[PDB]
Amino acid sequence: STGSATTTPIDSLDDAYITPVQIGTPAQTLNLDFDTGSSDLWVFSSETTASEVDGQTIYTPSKSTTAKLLSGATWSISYGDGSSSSGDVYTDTVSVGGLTVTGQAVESAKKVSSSFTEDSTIDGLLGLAFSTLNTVSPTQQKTFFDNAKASLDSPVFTADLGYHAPGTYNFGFIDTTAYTGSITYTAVSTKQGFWEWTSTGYAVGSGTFKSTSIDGIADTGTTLLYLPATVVSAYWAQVSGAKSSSSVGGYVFPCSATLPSFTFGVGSARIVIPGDYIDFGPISTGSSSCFGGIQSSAGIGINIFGDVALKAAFVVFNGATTPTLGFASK
Ligand code: NA
Repeated sequence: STGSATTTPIDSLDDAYITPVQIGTPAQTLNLDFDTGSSDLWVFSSETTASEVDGQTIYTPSKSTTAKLLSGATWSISYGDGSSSSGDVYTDTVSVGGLTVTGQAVESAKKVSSSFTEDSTIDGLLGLAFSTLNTVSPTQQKTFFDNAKASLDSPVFTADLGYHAPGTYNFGFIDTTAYTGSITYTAVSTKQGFWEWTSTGYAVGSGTFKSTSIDGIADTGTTLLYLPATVVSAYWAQVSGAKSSSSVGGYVFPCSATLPSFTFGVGSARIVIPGDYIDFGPISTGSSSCFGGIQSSAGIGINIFGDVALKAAFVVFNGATTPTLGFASK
């Protein structure tokens, strides 16, 4: 089997991407944030505290003929941005892009933090990191990918995120029309439960490439590119008037600037992030200070290749017995 679903930016900045997911019988379609940095599929639901729901579409298990309470199971998760959610668990039928899993754990939120309530466009998350990170207790649950894997034509999924445009998540196949050149594969460590890999270095604009190992994770659920402070300083030093602002919470730059590209290494291959991708616009409405898309990972404890980096590439998440990541230009 295969599946193929379009993923759409939630706003004009590509802050996140939503993908429609069918849950239950008859189908209830919810728009989920597919997150390669976490391992829970959780949804706004009929159980979510009413004051914490503001425009989201909810899953109502009582209206699904295939829903069953997973008795005694609970979940609770905290993300890198300080947001959180928790609740109880149902099993149900879940389909993505025509690929169906029966018996998927659907984590029903009883509580969500303010950042979720305030984002009316995201109805929940679909985690695509390794199932070792799943938070369901006392019986840990599998991701949608892990449950689909054995049925797929190839044990893979691909992320093809758009810049200010829709893109695609495919399950079970490589679309050889979706990228240019060849795919460069690189080793993955699953020790922390992430799609963790080592970049071979970077370049700023037309500058020389610096060969240096950068360990980090491929995380579709993180907006920005978080890299070591040395690398980030070297980037922003090429933008007149850029500075790190403790008041704003990272590097800002004059909205009048033209940003340089940023290149990262994948083995001997190179992925180029155009400068435009690194512009996250005014820090507050009407400001002439703009927020940068490359930020320091210092204090986060891991480097994160978030959407800014991933949307410059066609990315293969190879879930074979020895997992690997692939990157191609597009
Ligand atoms: Na922000």
